[PDB]
Amino acid sequence: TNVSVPWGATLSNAEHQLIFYFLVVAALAFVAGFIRTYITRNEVGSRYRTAVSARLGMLGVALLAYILIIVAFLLGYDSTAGGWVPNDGAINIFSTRYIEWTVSVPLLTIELLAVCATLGVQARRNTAIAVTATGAMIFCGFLGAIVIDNGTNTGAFILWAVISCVFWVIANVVLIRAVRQSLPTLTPESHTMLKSAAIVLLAGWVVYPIVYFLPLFGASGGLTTTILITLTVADVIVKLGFSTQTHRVAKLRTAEDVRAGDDVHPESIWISSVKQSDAGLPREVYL
Amino acid sequence: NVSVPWGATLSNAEHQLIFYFLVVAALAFVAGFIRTYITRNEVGSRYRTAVSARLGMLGVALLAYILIIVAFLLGYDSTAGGWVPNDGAINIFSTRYIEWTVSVPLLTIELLAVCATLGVQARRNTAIAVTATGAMIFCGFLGAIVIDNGTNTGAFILWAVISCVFWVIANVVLIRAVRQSLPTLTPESHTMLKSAAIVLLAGWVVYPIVYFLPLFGASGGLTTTILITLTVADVIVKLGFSTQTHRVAKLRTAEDVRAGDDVHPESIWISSVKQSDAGLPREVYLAEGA
Amino acid sequence: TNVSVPWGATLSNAEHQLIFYFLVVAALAFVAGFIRTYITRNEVGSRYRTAVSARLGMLGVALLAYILIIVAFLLGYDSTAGGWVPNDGAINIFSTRYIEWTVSVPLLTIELLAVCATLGVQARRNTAIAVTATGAMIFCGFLGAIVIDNGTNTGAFILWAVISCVFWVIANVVLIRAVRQSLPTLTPESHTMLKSAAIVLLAGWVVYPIVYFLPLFGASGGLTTTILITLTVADVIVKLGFSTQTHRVAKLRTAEDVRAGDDVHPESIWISSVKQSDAGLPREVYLA
Amino acid sequence: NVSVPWGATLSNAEHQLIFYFLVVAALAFVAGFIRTYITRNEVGSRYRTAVSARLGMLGVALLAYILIIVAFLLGYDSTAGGWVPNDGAINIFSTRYIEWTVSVPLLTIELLAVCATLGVQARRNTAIAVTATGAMIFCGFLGAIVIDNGTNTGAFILWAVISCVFWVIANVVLIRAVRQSLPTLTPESHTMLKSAAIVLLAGWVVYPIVYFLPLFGASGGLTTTILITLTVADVIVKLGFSTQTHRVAKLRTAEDVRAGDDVHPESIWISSVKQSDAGLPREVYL
Amino acid sequence: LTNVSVPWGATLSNAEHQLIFYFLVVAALAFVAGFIRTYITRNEVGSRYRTAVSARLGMLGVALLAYILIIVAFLLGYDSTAGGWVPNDGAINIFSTRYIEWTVSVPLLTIELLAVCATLGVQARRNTAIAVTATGAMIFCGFLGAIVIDNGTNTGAFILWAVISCVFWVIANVVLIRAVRQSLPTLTPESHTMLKSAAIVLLAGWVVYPIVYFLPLFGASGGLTTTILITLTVADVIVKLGFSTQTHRVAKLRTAEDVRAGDDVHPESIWISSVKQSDAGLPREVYLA
Ligand SMILES: *C/C=C(C)/C=C/C=C(C)/C=C/C1=C(C)CCCC1(C)C
Ligand SMILES: *C/C=C(C)/C=C/C=C(C)/C=C/C1=C(C)CCCC1(C)C
Ligand SMILES: *C/C=C(C)/C=C/C=C(C)/C=C/C1=C(C)CCCC1(C)C
Ligand SMILES: *C/C=C(C)/C=C/C=C(C)/C=C/C1=C(C)CCCC1(C)C
Ligand SMILES: *C/C=C(C)/C=C/C=C(C)/C=C/C1=C(C)CCCC1(C)C
Ligand SMILES: CCCCCCCC/C=C/CCCCCCCC(=O)O
Repeated sequence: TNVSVPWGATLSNAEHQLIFYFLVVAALAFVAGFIRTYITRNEVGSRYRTAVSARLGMLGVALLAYILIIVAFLLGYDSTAGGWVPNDGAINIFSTRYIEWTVSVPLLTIELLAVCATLGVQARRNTAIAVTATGAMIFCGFLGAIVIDNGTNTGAFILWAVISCVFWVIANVVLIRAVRQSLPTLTPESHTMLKSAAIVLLAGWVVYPIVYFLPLFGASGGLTTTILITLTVADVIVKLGFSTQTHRVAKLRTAEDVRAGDDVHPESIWISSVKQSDAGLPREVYL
Repeated sequence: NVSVPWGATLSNAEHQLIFYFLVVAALAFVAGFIRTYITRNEVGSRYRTAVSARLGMLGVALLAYILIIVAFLLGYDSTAGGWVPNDGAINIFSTRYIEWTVSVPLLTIELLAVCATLGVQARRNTAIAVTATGAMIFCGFLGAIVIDNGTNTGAFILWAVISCVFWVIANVVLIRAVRQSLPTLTPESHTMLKSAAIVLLAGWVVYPIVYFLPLFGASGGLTTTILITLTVADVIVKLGFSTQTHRVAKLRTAEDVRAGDDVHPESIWISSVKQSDAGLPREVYLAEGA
Repeated sequence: TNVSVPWGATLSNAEHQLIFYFLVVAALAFVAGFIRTYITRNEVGSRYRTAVSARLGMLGVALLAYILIIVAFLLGYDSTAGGWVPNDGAINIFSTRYIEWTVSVPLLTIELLAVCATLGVQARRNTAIAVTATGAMIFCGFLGAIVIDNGTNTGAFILWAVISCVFWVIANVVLIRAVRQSLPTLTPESHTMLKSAAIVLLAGWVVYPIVYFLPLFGASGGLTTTILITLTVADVIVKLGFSTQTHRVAKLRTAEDVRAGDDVHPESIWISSVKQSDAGLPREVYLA
Repeated sequence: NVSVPWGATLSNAEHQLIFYFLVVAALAFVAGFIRTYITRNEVGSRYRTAVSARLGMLGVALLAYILIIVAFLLGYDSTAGGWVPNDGAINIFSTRYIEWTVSVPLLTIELLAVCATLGVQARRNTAIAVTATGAMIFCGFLGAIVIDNGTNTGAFILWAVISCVFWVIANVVLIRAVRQSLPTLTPESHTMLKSAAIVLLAGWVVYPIVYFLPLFGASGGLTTTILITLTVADVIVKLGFSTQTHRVAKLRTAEDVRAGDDVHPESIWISSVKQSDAGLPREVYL
Repeated sequence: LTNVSVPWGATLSNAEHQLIFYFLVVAALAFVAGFIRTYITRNEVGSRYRTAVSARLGMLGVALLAYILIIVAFLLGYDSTAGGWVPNDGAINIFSTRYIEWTVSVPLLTIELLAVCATLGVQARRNTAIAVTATGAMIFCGFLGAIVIDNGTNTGAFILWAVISCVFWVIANVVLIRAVRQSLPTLTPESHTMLKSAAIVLLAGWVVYPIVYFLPLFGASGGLTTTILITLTVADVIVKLGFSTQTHRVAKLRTAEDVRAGDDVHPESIWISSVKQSDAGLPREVYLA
């Protein structure tokens, strides 16, 4: 064995206060995000609405997931005057985060594929692979770090992390391919944003496998604090960073369709205070 | 005697797996509910019953699963690498029946809504399908839970059979109503409705099979299997089926627009392929007003 | 006889499981109903919107009320070797249901009067009487069965049940009159629906006074279970049954107004997959 | 010297009555909130402040009453002697002040919104009415609750008077603003605004009266009366008044449509009598 | 030395405990009323100035929820005794939770002001990024000083990080003031006035917080602790609701102007204090291939 489970380390008051701070700040950030996303939903044509429903879906999940993580944290440690001593439920703080990823991540794939130019079967096939891939990716990490021998077995810990990375690559490929195919068919302005969005998501993803392995280099209140806070900052930045990008895309693509006279939008579309499309109504129709 | 699944002690691995799938399910339903709500106006007023049913069922499922999760947390007491069932452990199974009682009937309504059945033939079908599926569940509940704390092997098997009676009645009514619609629909609609019907009616089989596993003994592993399988079943069927009936309603809505039977204020898309164009109703005067 | 309070009877596990089942199934049924009602709100012209706001209002109340009933139930009984033994809070299970009716019923009256053709003072007067009548009707039953001598006094129990029935009749009259007056001025199709809706509500109402008196024929876990479950089935059927009807009415009346060119509706109106009206916009207007 | 009402032990009959009215109130507000939300677009953009205020106040009232109910359930312990007050029994009365503090000012705004007040005269009135009613409540809170656990008969009466000062200031500001509007309104609008104003300003009297009952002694019966009366008062005033200001906004909206001052995308009705017809704005080119 | 007297160490009278709760809950309810008003009046503003609305609703939602936590922390923070209300371990959380609130609520306040400002392209996106991270850091610093470091007893860190905080504070004030002073020229007289007003309410009020931060240095007392808690609550409510109402009035004026200038169209008439600003208009109907 080399695995020092992070829910074994006792926390100082400073650490316990910092973790809670970032946890709740995260939850509230997601509430603010969810609200913003909901209110700005009709800034996007019916064609790119899957991007919106996915974004709102994932923010809703993240929000609720983080409430559980917060609850688990509050019931996971006991104050002893010698610090905060982990109880049996301390593992749930890490357990709950996997639950989050299991649902939140697949929605992130769907959101990216939605702003991609994939059509018909090529689109539905990609989604199916990306979803099941990312789903499996998380579920594997869960088996290694949590489920199997209370996450103490160094064999399984490393084994399933690798099995996970297999699925990870499958995902990266499917997404990168689907993006690389779209960029040509898009305008210069759209091209740039989709590339940006794809990077923010696929780039950030790297942080997680790195943090997964830190428990191998030992155990400590400081390490455990780092693991918890990093993943929180990671979750917030990726989810809100990426989401904002795919939105800006959907709007650009919507505005383009309006300008190209492919469709009409009942309100004017703006980006950084620069008008993109004008408000228009459909023709009145006789039966 | 019947080996009740809420008698079996769970390992930490098992307790962790059950919770994982339970909460993942609940959150999947949150995501589904939100998606369904946001995409509600992609469907004509004619097929709105399909939407209200889908949102209704996802809302119920969501809340039901919160109860199941709570029951699970209060159903077992930790014992140094093991979780020992308490008196409330039965409620984990009890609560799932409560879910089905409401969630399933809504699934029937949702399918019949996208079907072409018209007038009283339609309203009669719904009435039978609903009461049938309602009774189907309530029966299984009496057998597995209510009667002699679900230990009586007689009642357990008896009411499971009475249940299966109602089950068939439902399958018939639905299959008939679908087989009648498919002819009068287009090729593209025809395919989807058939698909949706299969996902629902096919998946249904899993449940009676899982109901009887308690007869082949009791074990942490079995109990875990029963709980997880039903969760995966619930999620796949409800979200799998729901997505299908939606794609139908949109196709049927787009068709009505193209056929010039109605108008829709936004363009309708499926897999990024345009189906209908946005149109407004003609501006009209009044024969008499203020 | 003599009054055997139903919150005195000990429940078997089978009974305790059945009550909870129906209670929660009810609550969820109301969630589904509330959602459906909300989504289908704009299927009705501004003229008949009072019908919708009332229906959604009552479903919202019912939903929340039943959450309280469920809470009361969970805190009302303690598990023992002898089954589920009533504690002091067991009375609240019955107490809470009265609270529900007090609000949910008056909304049911308003909902029916909304789809009625009553105009001006005749309309506002009817509502005022029906509401206060049904309100008093419930509050009376509450005094008899719960408030007065912890609902053990057989005198008050029967007395106030009668005072209640007085208000009950006043309501039935006001509603029946208001309906019978509308039916003439309505179309054949509307006429039929309003009659149907009125029956479902006014007919079902009978179940409640009947169940009120069962505590006189003794007390048992079986009886208590019957009282609780019957009232739940009653609540669900009446509220959802009736509600669906008044909706079908409002839509028909809305579609008619559109066809008669009296008003316009921005979407096509359907009933059992049969189109009733077509989508229309108002004429664009130039301002002085 | 003052017989605090949270000192009195309650019978079962009393405890059951209080809870009944408390929850019935909360549910009445749920029904009201829902109605208000659904009927929000029956009013022109001009009188929307009336709607946002009404929905705001119903939302507050609803939540406030949930707290009052919770406080009630945690305020008394069942014994051989009935329901005996614990330390938290005061919170039942405490929580109601919290409600008024927010719910009342919104009631002022709602009335001023359907008034014809324009520019500074409007913004000034609101500012005074809000701070006036806010202070009015906060004063009563100091007297009855905060100062010496509301036992000091001096402060109890003192701050009740300071309160009444603010009370009058409010009545004046509102009455003035209404009396100025009634001339510029139609006969039908004139009547409604007067009605609404009475329901609010009239009902207000009940509260100061109930505030002083604790001086004529303490008793389960009195405490029950105080609690139930305030509940009936809250419900009647809030949704009685609210229904009126709504009927006003619709009339004023319909009038603007008929006068060709504005357009409304749906037909407006009152007691089944059509007021305005549905109309769209003219299409605009650029 | 340890001259910092933690406010969560002071025992509270019944009068004080009652006052704190009163203002806490009144605040929460004020935010509920605000959130509702904001949501209902969302479509009084053109798509161009929607970021102003989403930010305001976002911040009111956060404030609302944050205050629920503060209230819960308060109820679990003190135990009633013969000697009044005695602080327990969790009493610090009452102050801890308020920092959490500010961390999110404040940055949204910056975004809301920048949204009604005329900043365009990168100059706009850059300003927001600085203002957000600046205000974020500003709060997080105060948190380290008053709470995290040596349970907020270390007078060194307390004063040190308060200064580091004030650095970020100024950076924010500058970015916002600059962005406002640049907009005022390109705006009308009526808009100019409102934006200036809104900016004052926010930037002016901000001063109260650093002042209250340092009161723990003058000693400790139930009365002081009560003052700290109540003041911050009144501050939060006034700033958030005061400022928010103003930025709204701006967005509407700017929306109405665009309509009158024939730059855009709005489907309903826009009013301010019962004075019409724009008339309802529809976009031209369009036929497609
Ligand atoms: C918003 C939440 C996000 C983006 C979470 C992402 C998580 C991962 C990309 C996790 C990947 C992992 C591996 C590829 C190996 C080790 C185990 C995981 C699950 C951490
Ligand atoms: C989303 C939830 C669904 C589709 C649940 C379905 C449940 C059934 C089809 C249950 C059927 C049963 C029988 C026919 C026999 C044994 C008892 C039941 C209730 C499991
Ligand atoms: C949805 C809930 C409904 C329709 C409840 C109805 C309740 C009644 C009609 C009750 C009537 C009663 C009497 C006329 C006499 C006995 C006491 C009552 C309250 C049960
Ligand atoms: C919906 C709630 C309402 C209208 C509450 C109104 C409360 C008052 C008008 C209270 C006034 C008081 C005085 C003028 C003197 C005594 C103390 C008060 C606060 C009861
Ligand atoms: C609605 C909430 C608001 C506006 C909160 C504002 C808080 C501040 C401006 C805090 C500033 C501080 C300093 C500049 C120094 C001391 C520490 C702080 C965080 C109180
Ligand atoms: C809208 C804010 C809700 C806050 C969450 C509180 C959850 C439930 C608690 C209710 C409070 C109990 C009754 C009042 C006690 C106040 C004690 C005091 O006087 O300080």
